[PDB]
Amino acid sequence: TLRDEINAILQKRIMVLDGGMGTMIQREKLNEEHFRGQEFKDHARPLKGNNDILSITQPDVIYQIHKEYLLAGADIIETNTFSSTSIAQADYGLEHLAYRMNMCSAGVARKAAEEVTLQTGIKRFVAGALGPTNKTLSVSPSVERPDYRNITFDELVEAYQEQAKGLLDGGVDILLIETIFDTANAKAALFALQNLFEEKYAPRPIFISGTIVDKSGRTLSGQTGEGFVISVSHGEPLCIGLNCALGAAEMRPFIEIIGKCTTAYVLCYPNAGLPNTFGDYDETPSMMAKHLKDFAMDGLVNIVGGCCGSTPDHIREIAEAVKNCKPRVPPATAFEGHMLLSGLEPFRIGPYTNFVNIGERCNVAGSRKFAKLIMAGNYEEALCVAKVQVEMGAQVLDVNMDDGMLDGPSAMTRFCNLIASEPDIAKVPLCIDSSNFAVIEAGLKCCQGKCIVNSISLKEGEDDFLEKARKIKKYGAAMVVMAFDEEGQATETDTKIRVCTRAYHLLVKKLGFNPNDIIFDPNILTIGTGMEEHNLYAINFIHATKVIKETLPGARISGGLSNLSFSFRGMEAIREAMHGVFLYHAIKSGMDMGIVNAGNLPVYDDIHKELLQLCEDLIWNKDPEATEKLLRYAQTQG
Ligand SMILES: CN1c2c(O)nc(N)nc2NC[C@@H]1CNc1ccc(C(=O)N[C@@H](CCC(=O)O)C(=O)O)cc1
Repeated sequence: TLRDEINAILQKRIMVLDGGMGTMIQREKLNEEHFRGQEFKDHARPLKGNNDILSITQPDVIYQIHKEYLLAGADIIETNTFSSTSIAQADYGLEHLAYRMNMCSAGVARKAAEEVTLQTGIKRFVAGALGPTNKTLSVSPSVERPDYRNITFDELVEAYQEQAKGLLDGGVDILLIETIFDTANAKAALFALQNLFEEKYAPRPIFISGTIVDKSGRTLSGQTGEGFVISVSHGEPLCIGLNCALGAAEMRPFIEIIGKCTTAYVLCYPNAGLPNTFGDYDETPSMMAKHLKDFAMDGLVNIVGGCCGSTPDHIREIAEAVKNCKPRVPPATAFEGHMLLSGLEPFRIGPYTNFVNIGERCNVAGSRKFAKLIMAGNYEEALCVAKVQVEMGAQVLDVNMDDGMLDGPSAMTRFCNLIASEPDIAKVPLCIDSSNFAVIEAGLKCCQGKCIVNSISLKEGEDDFLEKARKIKKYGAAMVVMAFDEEGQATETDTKIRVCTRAYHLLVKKLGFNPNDIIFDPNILTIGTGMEEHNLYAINFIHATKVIKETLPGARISGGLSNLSFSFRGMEAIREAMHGVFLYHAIKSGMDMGIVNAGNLPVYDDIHKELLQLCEDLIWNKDPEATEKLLRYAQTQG
């Protein structure tokens, strides 16, 4: 296929990509009549500056620019479709034509590519460019309305799907999500591409390239390079990298950092230096070629090119410079065994990582303060609960909005949108927890990074679980699988192990799920309720954690720690004591993380020795009278 053909070329030599199409169009200096052409002569809105309309109004100019770039030495030419969505064309009144413009841009690029391929013998490729659009999902249009968004995930999915329909019907060889200002927009474009590839169309290679705005190393939406790579690698792009907004000397460290984090190829086409006082990126082609050759000799990049300021002279110099350079070899074992989560910053859970705290207090059903703030509509002050959780040591935040008084999806969308507006909250990943899958989808469609979906299970059959898991994989997030099946909630050790194994072998063998993205919850259940059947639950969880960790490769283990101490509510210190003891024994068992009260977990050594012994007796059922003894000990604290 096309992906194999491109991958074969990328292994032997470095590939050169198009260049500054807008810069070439600027030297043409077309006027309003030239932009309109004959067909749009009486169009009610101005079309000057709309470079995408030239594909139907001035095909000759676009074709000549493509031929110039290809004869310069470029191997891949982007289509003139940077603003060819219905949303981007809404400024020009050309919403209905987004399919037509994409089709004609693909055709006019393909004719030039075929002509140059015939004339030179070197096969050329056409990359369908999908622009970032002026609308942002992860950033509010106004400072005073942080939770407000003027565009939704579904609208952008529809627009990008129409654009990609136009591009694929025109016959592009590569799809290129470029100049990503918002990682959520890139995820929406990937979602649309997955819809198209799973409905009718054979897959095409996908090139993803972000944009580091400043020397701070973060995109426009605030995500770092590693976080961006983690977020957008669920679609498995053939190439990843950066473009524009920076010169090579300013882009080199970020390119190295990205190259060391992904097993995909690295594409880098930066601006031709900094703009001068006149506004022209004046870095000469020779200096650009030398900078890209320094990039290539170090093994930093695999695809080179130029963003704004790159004329075909720059492309000729770059192509002749990188002609003899040896390509980058991707690291095949990039963070093997780790679980790769992300918010604004990467969060990797490896085999030698400590216990990961997940903040339980952002739960409507299980936090009195959070529920009190949410039902009043005061999400602004309910964000302070997550702030305190992160300040207190929570590495992941668990979000739950399940209540009959609340509209689930709307509340979860608003809370995720408000979370994204706060930097220190947004750097840690989120845990999407809800019994309704609509709320889970609403949470996944508002997240910038890679989150965890909580509470998926075999409760409603194999087919429903499989469909939900397929949707989660398409969204590309991590997911927790409960030990819950058609017979009910798992309580015995053997039943927990059987349910977890059955869930695991479905996901990996049939759905092809990533084993490092699966988290198993053997259902920590309350003990010491006064009922003798409930006294073995902690032991069952610990043994199930043992067997699951030593029999299911790559699968993590988590659970709700506070569930174990429901019988002793109001007696907080004893609850923290059992939490410490159970955490000690479960981490010795293999519990990788858990939804826990982040700052209220004492270490096993500073627990009071008498209370330590009482909690050990209760949890391990060493004494049939343990629960009443612990209650009496609590009563002695009067
Ligand atoms: C049900 N349990 C759970 C689970 O067992 N397994 C998974 N995967 N996910 C989850 N998510 C929800 C839940 C864990 N979260 C919890 C569990 C318990 C509490 C809790 O004890 N809250 C206190 C009040 C909290 C307060 O106001 O301070 C209470 O009185 O009940 C608070 C949060």
